[PDB]
Amino acid sequence: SWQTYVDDHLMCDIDGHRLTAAAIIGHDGSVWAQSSSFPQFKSDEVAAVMKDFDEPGSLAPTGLHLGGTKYMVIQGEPGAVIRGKKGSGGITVKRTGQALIIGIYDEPLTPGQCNMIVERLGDYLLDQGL
Ligand code: NA
Repeated sequence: SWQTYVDDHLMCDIDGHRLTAAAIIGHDGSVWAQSSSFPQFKSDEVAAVMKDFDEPGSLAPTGLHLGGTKYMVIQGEPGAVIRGKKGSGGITVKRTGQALIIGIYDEPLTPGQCNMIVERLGDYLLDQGL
């Protein structure tokens, strides 16, 4: 299930190019499911994420390092979304009521495109019980 909710949604052929590494995680790090090529985040990298969600910004200063790489926060619904970017590619963290969707991308996949996707599911699960 999670591995379809990810490999059939979180990693589709928009326009003509898949994403890079999707992953759905709990508000605690518990890795519900994730792409084969998703990066070993860190229970903390995650805790920070949660930190900013309650109080926007706080992450942004130091940036978001996770899956190893650091990202430059950008713009997102304070308490609901968070976007990060590193050159061509970047990341997005859709926060559900119990989980957090996540997408990683690199050229030629526009940040826009990523959004569309991570944010897509997020809507769903939210209004479905999570
Ligand atoms: Na949407």
